Amino acid sequence: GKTFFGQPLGLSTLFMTEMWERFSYYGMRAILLYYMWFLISTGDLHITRATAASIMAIYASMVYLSGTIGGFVADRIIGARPAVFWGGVLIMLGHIVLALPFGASALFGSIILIIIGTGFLKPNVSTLVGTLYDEHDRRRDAGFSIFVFGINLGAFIAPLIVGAAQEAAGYHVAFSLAAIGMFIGLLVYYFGGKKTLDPHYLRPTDPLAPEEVKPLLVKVSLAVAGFIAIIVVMNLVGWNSLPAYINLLTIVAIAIPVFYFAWMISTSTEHLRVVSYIPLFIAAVLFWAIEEQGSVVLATFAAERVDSSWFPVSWFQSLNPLFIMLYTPFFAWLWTAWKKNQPSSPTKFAVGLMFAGLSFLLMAIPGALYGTSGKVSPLWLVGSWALVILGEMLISPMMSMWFLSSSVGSALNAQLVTLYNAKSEVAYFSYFGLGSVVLGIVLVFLSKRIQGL
Ligand SMILES: CCCCCCC/C=C/CCCCCC(=O)OC[C@@H](O)CO
Ligand SMILES: CCCCCCC/C=C\CCCCCC(=O)OC[C@@H](O)CO
Ligand SMILES: CCCCCCC/C=C\CCCCCC(=O)OC[C@@H](O)CO
Ligand SMILES: CCCCCCC/C=C\CCCCCC(=O)OC[C@@H](O)CO
Ligand SMILES: CCCCCCC/C=C\CCCCCC(=O)OC[C@@H](O)CO
Ligand SMILES: CCCCCCC/C=C\CCCCCC(=O)OC[C@@H](O)CO
Ligand SMILES: CCCCCCC/C=C\CCCCCC(=O)OC[C@@H](O)CO
Ligand SMILES: CCCCCCC/C=C\CCCCCC(=O)OC[C@@H](O)CO
Ligand SMILES: CCCCCCC/C=C\CCCCCC(=O)OC[C@@H](O)CO
Ligand SMILES: CCCCCCC/C=C\CCCCCC(=O)OC[C@@H](O)CO
Ligand SMILES: CCCCCCC/C=C\CCCCCC(=O)OC[C@@H](O)CO
Ligand SMILES: CCCCCCC/C=C\CCCCCC(=O)OC[C@@H](O)CO
Ligand SMILES: CCCCCCC/C=C\CCCCCC(=O)OC[C@@H](O)CO
Ligand SMILES: CCCCCCC/C=C\CCCCCC(=O)OC[C@@H](O)CO
Ligand SMILES: CCCCCCC/C=C\CCCCCC(=O)OC[C@@H](O)CO
Ligand SMILES: CCCCCCC/C=C\CCCCCC(=O)OC[C@@H](O)CO
Ligand SMILES: CCCCCCC/C=C\CCCCCC(=O)OC[C@@H](O)CO
Ligand SMILES: CCCCCCC/C=C\CCCCCC(=O)OC[C@@H](O)CO
Ligand SMILES: CCCCCCC/C=C\CCCCCC(=O)OC[C@@H](O)CO
Repeated sequence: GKTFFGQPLGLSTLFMTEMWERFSYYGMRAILLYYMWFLISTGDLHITRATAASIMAIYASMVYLSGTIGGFVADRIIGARPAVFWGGVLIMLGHIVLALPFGASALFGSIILIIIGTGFLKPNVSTLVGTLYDEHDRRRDAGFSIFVFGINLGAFIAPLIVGAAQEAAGYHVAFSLAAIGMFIGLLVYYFGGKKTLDPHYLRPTDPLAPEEVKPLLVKVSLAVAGFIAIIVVMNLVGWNSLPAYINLLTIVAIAIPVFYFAWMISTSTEHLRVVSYIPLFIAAVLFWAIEEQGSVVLATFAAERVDSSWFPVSWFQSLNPLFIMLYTPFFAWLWTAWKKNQPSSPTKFAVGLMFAGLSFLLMAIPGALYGTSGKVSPLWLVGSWALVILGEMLISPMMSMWFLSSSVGSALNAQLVTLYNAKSEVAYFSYFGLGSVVLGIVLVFLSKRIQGL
């Protein structure tokens, strides 16, 4: 019967809903760093380029950290379907803010809107995907992979369309197209959802019991009061610069897993098996750090060290989702072909880290051989994104912990990307790439012990 690639027809609605949100997100991130460079060059934004690179990282870290709670707010308060809609509305307004004839004053407002909007929409669209499949249904893994292709499809075409629009009609026009991209998703999601989506998800599936509202309000109130108390203390002692606030969000993002892990210990049944997660989680952190630097460090390398005089330099951001779109058909073949091998999930996380380390190690070669004073070939970045996406495919298959590793890895980037420049290029690439490889080699021994557990 009628399907969307063998799947329920509701997938096409959610497939396009997320493609257009990812089009709006990754089209914005493809030019946002260059937009901050431009505001710096005109004197409107009084920060260094190292700070702007750190802003891009802590931006992504907060976006994925905000996704760790959107599932809770939907499942318990507002509902999954209203969360996606109003989440996209906030995402749309965030891109409209950057389209207004403002400058650096509109950066923080746009960032807050997209952080909150993505937190509402991003996890709940995937939740609504699994609601098309009953728990017995076996097309789940096939349906989510189709869903991933739509994530990367919009992520691939966004820098091409938005980047070219920036170099032709300017930034404000380019950011408006990102808002239009989200608006297109809202139209298809609203009217398309009303036809094929279960109305049971217009409301929370686990609404708060009467006795649960007060302790939750206390819990939220104490967290906001403490976070505000820290900001007050910082301004009293003089720690009030923008890098100081970035350091605060970095500590907060990293303190969440280490506190959620330190007291997860207290039952020897899985007391050691809880520990087995740690090497897999920390490996996921360092990989997402390497992977998310493509929009920061590799975006900086493309703009300064590559002869890209015949196309917009923001198009290099399409290499990350392009290789995924190419690897997916091969990788679908691979996992069902080598059924007898069955690579253990721990072992995969090193190969993903080794590949990520290889991608940076490769990028240390052009500067060591030709120097950093000139321009190199664009195929260095093509070969670099070819290796890191290779590792992403291996690590590709609660999502909040998944959101958390990306947030911690991106929070780690908020500190490291400030070390990158033309004079530190070779050492930065070589040492962070070498250290990531040797930390993939230590996994072999640690995987064996996790295999035993
Ligand atoms: C999506 C971005 C990927 C771009 C990959 C480009 C692969 C290019 C390979 C050849 C090296 C650059 C050649 C420069 C070039 O031919 O310029 C033409 C001439 O006008 C001199 O600038
Ligand atoms: C005006 C600025 C507001 C910006 C809002 C950004 C809020 C981002 C994150 C808040 C939620 C942090 C709590 C995350 C958490 O503990 O969940 C992790 C847990 O689910 C692991 O599975
Ligand atoms: C209008 C205010 C901004 C939009 C409201 C949503 C702000 C995000 C979070 C508010 C706190 C909700 C509680 C989150 C929470 O308890 O997460 C628990 C965690 O275990 C999730 O699994
Ligand atoms: C700047 C935009 C302001 C908001 C304009 C749109 C508000 C107009 C009507 C409210 C529609 C709320 C729909 C919420 C919802 O859950 O939609 C889910 C979708 O699947 C349709 O059921
Ligand atoms: C419980 C709260 C968890 C912490 C979440 C707070 C995250 C809020 C905002 C993060 C925005 C990152 C910094 C944005 C920024 O620096 O841009 C403004 C700057 O351009 C103005 O000069
Ligand atoms: C459909 C509702 C949400 C979609 C966004 C709607 C608004 C999008 C575009 C309207 C025009 C954008 C403004 C373009 C602009 O002002 O920049 C050009 C000019 O300022 C620089 O020379
Ligand atoms: C300055 C540019 C305009 C700024 C405001 C743009 C807001 C325009 C339209 C609101 C979009 C609402 C979401 C789109 C949608 O599908 O809504 C359908 C629903 O509201 C119909 O009941
Ligand atoms: C940072 C500002 C956040 C503003 C919104 C955060 C709200 C967080 C916790 C309070 C949630 C109370 C919702 C009560 C509710 O809707 O359920 C009531 C009913 O189901 C109980 O019988
Ligand atoms: C629940 C216990 C609360 C005790 C305080 C918790 C937070 C402790 C320190 C937060 C420091 C914020 C980031 C450090 C900082 O501001 O560095 C400033 C430096 O970069 C120059 O301004
Ligand atoms: C008893 C709890 C376990 C033991 C405490 C573990 C430490 C807990 C939180 C610290 C978070 C890591 C520090 C954040 C970080 O590495 O960046 C520091 C930097 O941003 C300051 O400028
Ligand atoms: C198969 C893809 C992986 C290829 C990467 C393997 C190459 C490993 C390391 C190459 C970087 C060497 C760094 C050379 C170096 O730093 O020398 C110092 C001086 O020459 C440059 O400042
Ligand atoms: C899983 C498959 C991985 C296969 C990767 C094989 C790549 C082997 C070597 C690549 C090292 C980088 C190439 C260095 C190089 O050719 O520099 C010279 C270049 O300028 C030629 O003009
Ligand atoms: C199988 C992968 C191909 C081989 C990868 C190993 C490449 C190792 C180093 C990168 C090329 C070395 C660049 C020359 C160099 O670093 O020395 C320069 C320095 O001596 C000048 O003072
Ligand atoms: C699985 C893929 C592994 C990637 C293998 C590593 C290859 C990476 C870069 C090769 C650099 C070749 C650059 C030489 C070239 O063709 O362009 C010449 C240059 O002078 C034009 O600008
Ligand atoms: C069947 C899949 C095998 C893929 C693994 C091989 C990786 C793909 C390309 C590696 C290219 C090696 C670098 C080529 C090179 O050294 O530059 C050649 C250049 O000097 C010719 O002008
Ligand atoms: C199990 C949780 C995993 C935690 C992974 C994060 C590792 C903990 C702390 C990393 C701190 C990185 C500090 C970077 C640094 O100090 O150098 C950069 C600095 O100069 C920026 O101004
Ligand atoms: C020699 C250390 C054990 C080798 C383990 C295998 C690691 C994978 C590839 C070798 C990477 C060599 C990196 C060379 C390097 O880091 O040079 C640093 C350079 O800045 C100082 O000249
Ligand atoms: C075990 C968890 C590891 C997670 C954190 C790994 C990195 C931690 C700290 C790195 C900051 C120290 C910077 C060392 C350094 O000199 O690198 C900069 C150099 O490459 C350019 O000058
Ligand atoms: C400068 C030398 C560069 C090349 C060295 C890289 C390869 C050398 C050693 C890698 C494997 C070390 C032994 C790992 C091992 O088999 O331990 C047992 C482990 O498999 C148990 O799970």
